[PDB]
Amino acid sequence: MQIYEGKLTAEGLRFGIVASRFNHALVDRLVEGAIDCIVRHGGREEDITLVRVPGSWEIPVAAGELARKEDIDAVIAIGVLIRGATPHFDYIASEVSKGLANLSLELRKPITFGVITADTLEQAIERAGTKHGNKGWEAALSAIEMANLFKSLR
Amino acid sequence: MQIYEGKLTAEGLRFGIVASRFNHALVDRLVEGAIDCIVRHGGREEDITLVRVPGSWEIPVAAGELARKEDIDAVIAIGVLIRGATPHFDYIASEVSKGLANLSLELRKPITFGVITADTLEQAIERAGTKHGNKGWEAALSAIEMANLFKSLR
Amino acid sequence: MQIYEGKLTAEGLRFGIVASRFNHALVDRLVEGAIDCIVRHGGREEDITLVRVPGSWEIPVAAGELARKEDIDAVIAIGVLIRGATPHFDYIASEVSKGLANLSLELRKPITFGVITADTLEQAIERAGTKHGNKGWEAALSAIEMANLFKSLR
Amino acid sequence: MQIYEGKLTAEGLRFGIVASRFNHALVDRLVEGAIDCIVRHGGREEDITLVRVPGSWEIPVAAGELARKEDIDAVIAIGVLIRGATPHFDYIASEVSKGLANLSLELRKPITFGVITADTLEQAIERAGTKHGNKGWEAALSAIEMANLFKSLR
Amino acid sequence: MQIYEGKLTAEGLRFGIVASRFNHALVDRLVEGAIDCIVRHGGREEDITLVRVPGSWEIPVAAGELARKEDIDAVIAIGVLIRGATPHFDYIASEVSKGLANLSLELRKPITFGVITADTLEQAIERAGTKHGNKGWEAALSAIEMANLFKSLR
Amino acid sequence: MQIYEGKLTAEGLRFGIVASRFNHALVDRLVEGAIDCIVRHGGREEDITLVRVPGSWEIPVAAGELARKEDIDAVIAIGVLIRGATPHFDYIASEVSKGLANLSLELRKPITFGVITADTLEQAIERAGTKHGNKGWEAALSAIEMANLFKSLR
Amino acid sequence: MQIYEGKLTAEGLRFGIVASRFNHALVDRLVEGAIDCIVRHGGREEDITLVRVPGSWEIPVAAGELARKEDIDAVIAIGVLIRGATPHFDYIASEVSKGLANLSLELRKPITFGVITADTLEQAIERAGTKHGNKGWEAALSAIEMANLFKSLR
Ligand SMILES: O=Nc1c(NC[C@H](O)[C@H](O)[C@H](O)CO)[nH]c(=O)[nH]c1=O
Ligand SMILES: O=Nc1c(NC[C@H](O)[C@H](O)[C@H](O)CO)[nH]c(=O)[nH]c1=O
Ligand SMILES: O=Nc1c(NC[C@H](O)[C@H](O)[C@H](O)CO)[nH]c(=O)[nH]c1=O
Ligand SMILES: O=Nc1c(NC[C@H](O)[C@H](O)[C@H](O)CO)[nH]c(=O)[nH]c1=O
Ligand SMILES: O=Nc1c(NC[C@H](O)[C@H](O)[C@H](O)CO)[nH]c(=O)[nH]c1=O
Ligand SMILES: O=Nc1c(NC[C@H](O)[C@H](O)[C@H](O)CO)[nH]c(=O)[nH]c1=O
Ligand SMILES: O=Nc1c(NC[C@H](O)[C@H](O)[C@H](O)CO)[nH]c(=O)[nH]c1=O
Repeated sequence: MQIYEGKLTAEGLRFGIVASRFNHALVDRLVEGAIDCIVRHGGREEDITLVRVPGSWEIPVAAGELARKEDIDAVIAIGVLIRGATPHFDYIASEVSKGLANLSLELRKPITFGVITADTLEQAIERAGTKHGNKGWEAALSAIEMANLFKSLR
Repeated sequence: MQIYEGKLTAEGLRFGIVASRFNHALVDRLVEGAIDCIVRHGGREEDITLVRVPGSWEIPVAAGELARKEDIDAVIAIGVLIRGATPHFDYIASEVSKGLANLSLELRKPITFGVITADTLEQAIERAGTKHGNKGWEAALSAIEMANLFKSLR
Repeated sequence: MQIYEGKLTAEGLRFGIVASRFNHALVDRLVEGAIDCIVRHGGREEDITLVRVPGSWEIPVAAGELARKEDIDAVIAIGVLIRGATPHFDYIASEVSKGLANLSLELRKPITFGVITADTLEQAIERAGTKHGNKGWEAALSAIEMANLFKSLR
Repeated sequence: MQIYEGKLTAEGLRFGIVASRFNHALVDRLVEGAIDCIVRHGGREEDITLVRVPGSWEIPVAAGELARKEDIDAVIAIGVLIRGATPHFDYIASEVSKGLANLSLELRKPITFGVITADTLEQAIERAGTKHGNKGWEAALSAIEMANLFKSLR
Repeated sequence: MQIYEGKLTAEGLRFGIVASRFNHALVDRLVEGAIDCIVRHGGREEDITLVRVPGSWEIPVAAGELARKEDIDAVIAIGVLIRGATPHFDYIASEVSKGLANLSLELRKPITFGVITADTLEQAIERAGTKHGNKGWEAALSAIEMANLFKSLR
Repeated sequence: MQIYEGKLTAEGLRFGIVASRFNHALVDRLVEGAIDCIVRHGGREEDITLVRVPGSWEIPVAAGELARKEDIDAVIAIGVLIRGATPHFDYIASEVSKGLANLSLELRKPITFGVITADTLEQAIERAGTKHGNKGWEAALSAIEMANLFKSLR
Repeated sequence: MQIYEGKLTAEGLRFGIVASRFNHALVDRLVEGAIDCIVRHGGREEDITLVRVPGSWEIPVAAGELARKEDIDAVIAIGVLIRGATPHFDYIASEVSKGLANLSLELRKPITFGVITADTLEQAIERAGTKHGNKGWEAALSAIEMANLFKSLR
């Protein structure tokens, strides 16, 4: 059987992170986790490109520009959506996730999903560096693995 | 009437399996089922290519690379999604299923769906080699049928 | 370790199917599934012998005649029992299952069990080609596996 | 595909009927139905052998003697069990059905089941020539079919 | 039509009775009824062989020895089972009835069933010489009929 | 007093294991336990013969072939039955246990019972390597003891 | 990978058992199990040293003396604590378990835990040779494994 997989050492890997500013008190924890994951897995901080955008709605268009760079191996999408009173949350969550997934396939490059889509503020806190981990750290780890995988797969 | 169908003998067929690591204790049973189905239907294990990715989110982009290979007749997607407290599950389940379906049409190649999308852990267990079967085995059997069908249809 | 197993290709295998007429609108779907399973697994339809009997009660005695044939590799028992108002169902279900199992051991030949024993009509429909599969297809697949296994085991 | 089945014309067929006397007011209707079914399907009444026994318990041992006769093509078992206050009914119903089924397999000869096993008197009446038919007639029709089937199968 | 039946005169008939000692205050009434039935139907008491055993569990093995005697025309099994707190009753009732039925078929000799299987003590009393008759008397009458029947049938 | 018993050291003992594939995610743990029990009790893995069958229904006929081998000292039956919506479970559980027990007596060779018969999935998990142990390990230990016992007893 | 494990044959192994007298009617069953486990796994009974003490409280200080013996390979602690009306149970259960564990580490020698700590008498009975096994047998089996493991590990 042929088996392809990615290791978790990030030596030489270059990452794009797109992080939204809405709910920054939480997003900022996700960005810390992502960078920490990259660096302590051996990636250089100098090899990270961070792009900030207003909200989750704007993440895809910026990710699309990063993912098109030949010297970016994977993109990590980071944001925090918390449900308000209207279905505003639903349309933005739907389109951010669809855009990111579509770009990854179109550009044949890993784009990982560190966007929280929480019904409540408490759930968002849980996932931004507390009891349910740090989704930035998780999405970065996935990007490490995928970039390594893609060295042989792509 | 012209009738086209695929038999279930897998002699000479070559398969790509993309399997996620999230919920591996269940995904690993799905992979065992898929391989077993292929091998005991006459497919050679050497003609199987297994690609591992972090989570169901990452299955599509890897499947896209496999399905593009001229020496892969069909791709089998294997993963396990279990609903958490937030709609995180919904956005990932939606995008994994849409990506896989879109890729299949774009590449004109069968990509089968052995991704469990369960509301509960119990339901996932049921479908990963217990009372409700093994979705890996099922998706592999579908891929056998489709690859054979495609020998005359494509 | 010595390991014996049966593959699922049916080339050269010869099957007996005994199917009851009671509840034929469901039994007939089970017979379709059994024949389809055999044929698309590489067995020839000519190599199938189908014996029809009135009810599940009469399946064992017919199966006994088929299983004694040297050119029958396995027998597939197909019928549909649905509970009525009295324990009639219990005595027939008990005896059909015991007879088939006893014959298999006495004749040292696989006899598989595609007899539905349902409490309700809905449950029978579920198992005769709808949401819970086709018990004829399942019993045929088992018979394929057992006949192959028996080529080395018997 | 080889197909074996029994037609429903009874010309030249010879039947054994074993009928118990317990609950005779209902068993007697079952015997009328069985004979009528045979005769109007073309069987001669002279070719019917009727054996009377006390209760359903005694049906098997008498059926064993009839089924051993070379000039009997099939045996029809007729009796009526209605649940009393104790499990007496369960042990008799279990043993009558098991004995009959066992004899059929041991002697390789059809023995059909026109024994009512009712929880209530009403249910027994329903099945002895009223709204739910006549189980004697039914069991006779099955024996006609099986004897014909056995002309080629046995 | 050929018709076989047994009359109820017991002249010249020889019977075996196997009676258990558990619940003897009731079993003893069953033995009185059995002997009375035989004698007043014309059988000689000298032609009766009574075998006593500890409990219903031991009835079959003793009945097996009696029924094998060429000078015994039928065996009458007599015992009293009353449900206790555990399923002990179920396993013994099941096996006594199965053994007796099996022996009758194996030895091609009538063995009648005068074993009470009662849920309550009251039910046992009812059936041991009170309002619901005497099961010993009943089983003896059946044995008379069967022995006579067997003079022509066996 | 003469006392016969089996020790638990398995040096030189040869075992047959028959394992069903239905509910393999659990059966596979039972097989691990059985093999582990044999090997760490001093049995050689080379002296184990493993036979795979589709379902619990098919275990008896395969076990019958293994148990007939003069170089097999005991057979371990391993399977997992979990109750569905219908009495299907009952008829299979009944016949698997009956067949195995009957074969053991007919062949005068130990056949041990490592078949789980659970009302719920949770109960099956409990007994397949979690809180209520591993029934494969247990049945193997029993087979070790019985094979040793049989060295003097048989 | 280097892998260390203990087999379950006890040839040549020498055990210390410390058993308390409080609740002896249960403890005595635990001691029976422990000795039986050892002996039937190949250990000699002569190689067992049994030390009796008044209550679970006193088990540690005795185990400390046994575990210091160079010719003792492992110590098995056996006792039965059942909750009374006061927290007396808690303080003794806490100190017995702590002492044993501490001794094991200090002396670098396996000391296994066959002390029942039951809320009820029923629970104690269950674990002292009835439905939930025999904790003496379990703790002995552990000690056999650990002593063997320690032959390479220590
Ligand atoms: O509204 N709540 C959220 C949000 N709204 C802003 C939106 O993404 C966009 O910036 C504006 O619609 C303008 O285009 N953006 C988030 O990241 N999280 C939220 O929870
Ligand atoms: O969250 N639950 C699940 C999960 N999340 C991980 C996700 O697929 C992706 O790896 C990350 O978002 C990073 O891109 N992936 C699954 O396969 N199943 C789940 O049940
Ligand atoms: O009654 N219901 C059922 C039925 N009774 C007919 C029976 O098997 C037999 O043919 C007669 O007793 C005559 O011997 N047979 C079935 O297969 N399914 C049923 O649900
Ligand atoms: O009891 N109820 C029934 C009955 N008991 C008699 C029994 O079959 C046997 O004749 C005696 O036990 C003596 O051997 N026999 C029936 O056919 N139907 C019944 O409903
Ligand atoms: O237990 N209750 C009953 C009983 N138990 C004894 C049993 O038959 C046997 O003798 C012993 O198990 C020893 O083999 N025997 C009966 O006839 N009736 C009962 O109601
Ligand atoms: O249905 N549930 C179960 C199952 N049915 C399959 C059956 O044993 C047999 O393979 C078929 O009837 C074909 O003969 N087999 C099991 O081992 N466990 C189950 O829980
Ligand atoms: O009290 N109940 C228990 C008990 N008390 C005695 C105690 O261990 C000690 O011997 C005295 O305190 C004197 O030192 N010892 C037990 O083993 N089990 C009990 O359930």
